Amino acid sequence: DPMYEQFLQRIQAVRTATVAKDISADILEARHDYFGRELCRALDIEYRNNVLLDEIILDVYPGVNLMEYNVPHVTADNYIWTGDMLLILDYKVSVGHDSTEVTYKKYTTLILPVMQEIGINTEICIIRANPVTNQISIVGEQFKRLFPTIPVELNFARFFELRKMLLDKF
Ligand SMILES: [Cl-]
Ligand SMILES: [Cl-]
Ligand SMILES: [Mn+2]
Repeated sequence: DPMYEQFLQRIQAVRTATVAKDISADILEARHDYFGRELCRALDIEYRNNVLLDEIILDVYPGVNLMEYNVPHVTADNYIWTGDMLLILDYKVSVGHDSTEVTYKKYTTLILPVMQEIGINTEICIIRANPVTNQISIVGEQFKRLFPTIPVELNFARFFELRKMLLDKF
C-alpha cells in the first residue's frame, strides 16, 4: 500500500507530539475517505469528497439564480440527486454518535431552509461506519428507503496498524 508506506515513513521520523497529532489526524482522514470511496462503489453512485452547497444546487437546478436564496458557503462530502429529491451525504467512521449529532445540527440548520425556499425536497444523510465492528449506521429516512442494503466490504486493519504503531511510540 503506497499510502501505508508514506504513513509509516512519517511515523518512523516523528519525534514530537504536535507532528504525532498531525499524523494521527491524517490517518483518520485517510480512513474517512477510504470509507467514502467504498460506500460510493457499493451504492453505484459517483464518488465525491467535498462539494459546495451552491455547486450542488447549480448541478441539480442549472437555471437557478442563486442570489435570490442566501445560499451559505458550506461543504458536504457528497450528494445524491434522485430527480425529485436531494440527499446530502456525510460519511463518518467513528465508534461514537457525537460527531454525527454535531454535523446533523449544522447541515439541518444551514442547508434545509435554503432548499425549502428553493422548493427542492432535501434530506440530510449521515452514513457512519463503526471501525471496530464494521457496522453501518444511517441517519436519513429516504436514504434507508433507497438503499435498504449496503454491500460494503470494509477492512480498517491498515489504519488500526498505523495508529497502533504511532501509539506504540509513547
Ligand atoms: Cl462548511
Ligand atoms: Cl469521520
Ligand atoms: Mn464526513
